[PDB]
Amino acid sequence: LPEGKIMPNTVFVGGIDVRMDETEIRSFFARYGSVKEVKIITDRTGVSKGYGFVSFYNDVDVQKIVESQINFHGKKLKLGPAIRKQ
RNA sequence: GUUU
Ligand SMILES: [Zn+2]
Repeated sequence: LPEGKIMPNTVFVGGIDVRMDETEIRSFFARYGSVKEVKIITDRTGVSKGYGFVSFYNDVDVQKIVESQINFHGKKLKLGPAIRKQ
């Protein structure tokens, strides 16, 4: 516990600041593959929750990607395997 | 700080 399924070829990205949009994240992660979707999680009024997910069409090594130290806006993004809690 |  907690029960969760690890989502293949998807990376959790947290520490997403308000000036970082989906397109900027896609442009960075394109170094790893053909990005299928970047989704920043927002509440129903479009307030970002400050985290999102990047998924790929190609198989990627999520463990290697999450070692990356990515710093756009002065803080390291917080990366992890993507889990859907069940 | 893990998507419904
Ligand atoms: Zn930027």
